[PDB]
Amino acid sequence: MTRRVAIGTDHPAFAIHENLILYVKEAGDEFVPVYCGPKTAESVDYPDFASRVAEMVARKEVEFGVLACGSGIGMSIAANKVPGVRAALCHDHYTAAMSRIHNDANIVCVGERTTGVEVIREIIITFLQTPFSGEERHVRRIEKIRAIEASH
Amino acid sequence: TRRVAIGTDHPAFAIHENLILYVKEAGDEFVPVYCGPKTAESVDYPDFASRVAEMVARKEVEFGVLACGSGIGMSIAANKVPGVRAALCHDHYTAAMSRIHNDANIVCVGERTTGVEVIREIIITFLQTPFSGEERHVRRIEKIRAIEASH
Amino acid sequence: TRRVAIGTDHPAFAIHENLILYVKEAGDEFVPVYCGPKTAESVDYPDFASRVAEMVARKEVEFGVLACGSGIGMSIAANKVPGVRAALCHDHYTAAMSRIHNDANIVCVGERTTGVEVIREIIITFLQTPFSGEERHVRRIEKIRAIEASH
Amino acid sequence: MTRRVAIGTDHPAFAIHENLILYVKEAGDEFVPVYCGPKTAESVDYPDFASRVAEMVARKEVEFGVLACGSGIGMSIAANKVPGVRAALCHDHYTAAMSRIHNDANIVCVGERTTGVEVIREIIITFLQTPFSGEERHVRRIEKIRAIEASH
Ligand SMILES: O=C[C@H](O)[C@H](O)[C@H](O)COP(=O)(O)O
Ligand SMILES: O=C[C@H](O)[C@H](O)[C@H](O)COP(=O)(O)O
Ligand SMILES: O=C[C@H](O)[C@H](O)[C@H](O)COP(=O)(O)O
Ligand SMILES: O=C[C@H](O)[C@H](O)[C@H](O)COP(=O)(O)O
Repeated sequence: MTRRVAIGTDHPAFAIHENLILYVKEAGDEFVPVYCGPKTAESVDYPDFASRVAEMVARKEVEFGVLACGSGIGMSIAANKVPGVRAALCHDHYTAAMSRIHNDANIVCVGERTTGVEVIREIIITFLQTPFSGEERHVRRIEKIRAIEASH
Repeated sequence: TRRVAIGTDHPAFAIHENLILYVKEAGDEFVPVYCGPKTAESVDYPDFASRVAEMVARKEVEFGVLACGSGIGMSIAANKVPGVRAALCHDHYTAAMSRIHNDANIVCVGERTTGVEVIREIIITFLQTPFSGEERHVRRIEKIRAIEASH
Repeated sequence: TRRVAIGTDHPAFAIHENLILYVKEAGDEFVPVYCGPKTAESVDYPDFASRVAEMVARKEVEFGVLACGSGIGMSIAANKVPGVRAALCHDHYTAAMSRIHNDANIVCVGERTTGVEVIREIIITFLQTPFSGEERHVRRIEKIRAIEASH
Repeated sequence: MTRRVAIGTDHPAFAIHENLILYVKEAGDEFVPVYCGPKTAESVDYPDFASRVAEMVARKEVEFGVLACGSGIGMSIAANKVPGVRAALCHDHYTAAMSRIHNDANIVCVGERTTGVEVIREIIITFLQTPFSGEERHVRRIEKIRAIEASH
């Protein structure tokens, strides 16, 4: 009954990949990091790593994903291209919490060049720990997102 | 003419006139097309994200501006439309880089999270900042297209 | 009873009732003491920073909340009062750390920069989060006091 | 006719002290970084380094100061304790620009643990490049801060 969390980065965020692994563990003993990012700081293409994590989330191999690039923007765009994925670019505690409470987000995206590591830590912990509210209006809106996916 | 479709849900309705103004402030060539709600009544963000995103995807407008409480819902829903690159921005840097690196065509903002003067800065910066056209960025954007195609 | 003096200038007057509410939301023991403008007309932030800062310095209230356009003016002016440790916060993390590390007694926020729900989070976090009391932080806080004394 | 910019940090921000020096230079050839922070990653007390930079600014030895700690908060508080200093904790381009335009700030404070380095870069460049507006209401308000100092 533990919860798997796939982690991916591109090259700038490779610098903090050990941080990301640690922060997932810090969210609780029930969270198991699955690192899927690169092994060097050599230039790579973020969509490749977004895709790897997003597909795992979509196939339900893991419950959550954590993605980091320079700004988080690339990861959030690429990951959301996978049906079943709800990837939330978060920059603080509030966005991290609300992404779960309102959007039942399954992937958190952060920017290594934009957000300091202790805020990234807080984002990851908050994202993982905060439950989805389950409230009627949110469920309806999430279903509407799914409908958009279905239509394409 | 560079058309900019604008969508909100209910919390961001109170600033929909702001959004129209900020788009215009980016330059005379930027033409706001308001596609959001007509009243303050509660609505569902994906409906308005979808409207704007489809317009961008269809090439009916060049850009979209989406606002909800946090910006998160707008960014998720809009990105579900093939051809859309929706960037949730919270400052000048993210606004600029979404264009320079990601060639983003939709900017998403949170009315409950980001103060209006920063939202103003975000919108203006997003609209005014060109895509770099750099080899690596073009390659990565095409990879995003490939993800869409694979699904 | 833990009293919290509140001050704003004109851009933040629009949310002064929010600020009062957010203080109360932190807990029944938190009592807001509104010391800001009674109207929306232009005022000078240092006048209201001074009023609240002096109350904190005097030990008349435990805490202060100051809001201006960016929070910057409030943070500069309030810190000019000996005994005041005014922290410009823009998120939950800065709100918490201002208390844990700096034992801050005034929180400053920007109405034009930070969305109201984040301002809410900042105020609640600031008031609820205790000072760590750690040796190194105490020492550093004392060095701030010494800077005041040397002037 | 060049413009001297004193730079101080405590220990968490020492890792980016070379960054800070570079970012000041990037603001323009007219800006001269004057590094005054620690020489090592050894734990230090931020008020000591805030004071050194703030005193340089107050005595007019330099025009501007750049201060970095974990959150920027400690630097902001300590530097503002020196009369003649207007130290602005900035977290983005907007606060960086407005601290100059409105507050004629002479010290910019940033958090190494909160703000990513490319945003710190933008903050420093924006802070240094953006002039004070000189507008009547701002001058009056700045004078009122000076009055507060004088009264103590
Ligand atoms: O959104 C994309 C992310 O920010 C990437 O990390 C960034 O574009 C890479 O930039 P560069 O290192 O290739 O210049
Ligand atoms: O991402 C979604 C955006 O934050 C919505 O505006 C929010 O969920 C609306 O919340 P509520 O007004 O229905 O509570
Ligand atoms: O730091 C000062 C705060 O941001 C003030 O609210 C701001 O300067 C007021 O600007 P204006 O309304 O007088 O233009
Ligand atoms: O405001 C003060 C700044 O955030 C300091 O860098 C921080 O308190 C240092 O904390 P520690 O490394 O001593 O735990």
